Amino acid sequence: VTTFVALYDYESRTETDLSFKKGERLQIVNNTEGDWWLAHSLSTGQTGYIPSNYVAPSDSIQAEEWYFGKITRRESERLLLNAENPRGTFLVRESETTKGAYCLSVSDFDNAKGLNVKHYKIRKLDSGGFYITSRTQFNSLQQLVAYYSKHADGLCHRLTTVCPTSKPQTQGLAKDAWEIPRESLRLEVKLGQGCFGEVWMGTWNGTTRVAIKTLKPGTMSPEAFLQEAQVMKKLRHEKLVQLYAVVSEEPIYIVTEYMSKGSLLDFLKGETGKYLRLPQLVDMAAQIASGMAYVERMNYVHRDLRAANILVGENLVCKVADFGLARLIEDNEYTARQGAKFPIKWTAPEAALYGRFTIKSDVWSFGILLTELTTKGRVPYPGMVNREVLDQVERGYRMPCPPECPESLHDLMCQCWRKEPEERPTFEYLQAFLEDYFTSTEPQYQPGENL
Ligand SMILES: C=CC(=O)N(C1CC1)[C@@H](C(=O)NC1CCCC1)c1cc(F)cc(F)c1
Repeated sequence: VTTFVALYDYESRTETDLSFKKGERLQIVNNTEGDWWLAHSLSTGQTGYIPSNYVAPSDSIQAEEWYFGKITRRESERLLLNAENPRGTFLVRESETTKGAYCLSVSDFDNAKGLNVKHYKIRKLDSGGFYITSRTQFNSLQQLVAYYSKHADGLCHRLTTVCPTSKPQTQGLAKDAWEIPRESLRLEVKLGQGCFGEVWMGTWNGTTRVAIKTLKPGTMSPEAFLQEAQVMKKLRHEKLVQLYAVVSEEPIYIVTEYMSKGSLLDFLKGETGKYLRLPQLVDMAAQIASGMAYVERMNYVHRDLRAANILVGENLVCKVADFGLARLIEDNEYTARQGAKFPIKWTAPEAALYGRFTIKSDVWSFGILLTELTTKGRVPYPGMVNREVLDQVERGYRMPCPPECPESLHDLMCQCWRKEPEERPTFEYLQAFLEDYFTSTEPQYQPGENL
């Protein structure tokens, strides 16, 4: 057995789990898998279950504050470019492209490019040591990071601030927490009204901040929902709002990861919103596409993808919410894809006409969402009304490229609107197309040739 070190405070919720503060020494049995592990605190003496993502071995590279694991290139830039981060804010991560190399990412400022991240490959020596340039080597990553925190010696900037992060969200409210009773949940601020319920900020067991969706009675069966949520429960992805739990007594409450800065449509309208440029819009659309790509890999269907059901967080993280919920609603109008409650303008016509909701109808929607993203939230088909959008779409019509949308993107929307589902692109493609939309020249990594 290995002592692990805590990387974040975790305020004990239930009986059976453990409170600990960042730094505590915890004892666990090596070969454990799963999301919740059994720990004995050699610090506190207390014992319980802990979320496995909140610890790392003692004295291993992972243990360090600045070590961000196998986070992605595109997402490290998200965290580093936070505008409160001084120059020299850094992190260390695993390289996505060179088998076992690590990579040091560092914020800098440049007259041409503004504030930008510079990525340095760190290769491991025959000695187990580490080097950014052959000229300057160490026996460990920690020595390396120490040294460049004192002089840039080649680096764009001396390392100053460990990259600031947030506590990850655990995977579940605690071990064995799926269905919970109303009284564990406290509704504090109500956040908005839907067509079939409300959305709330709240707290579970007086500790964890949660979102709480409350369903209007008669909307779905609590039976149908629960059997559905055995599926949703399994969809874990960093761009899907995580489904924590549920109260299966009418009225259904659905407990979800709190998203701090609200719906995407809201956020696009209104300030912090009126001034985003395309490369951040396109980075948002790529985040949604990575969420939907996982949905795609899991043979699932969202059924109401659009900006109103994307939530936004810190640093413009975007996440897909309320997936596969819309199927279970019983409102004989809505289910007919009729009425004031049905997003006809985002609905692929085969869904509108034949209930044929599939991952490809979700690709249609995604194309509409791209117009929402390039208009800062303007309604789609602006001159039309809903009652008329079906005929017009079945008769061949499509949206002209919004003013101020690069035609390369608009032609992507047009693949999303191709008449025959099976010739619309996949989400894998939509994801790769957008994480690579802007092509610079060679400086992928800084050449450590000699610095
Ligand atoms: C009528 C417009 C609307 O807001 N919808 C309707 C589907 C269009 C909301 C909705 O009512 N949400 C309420 C239930 C819990 C919180 C508030 C909705 C969005 C989805 F992504 C999936 C759903 F199943 C439902």
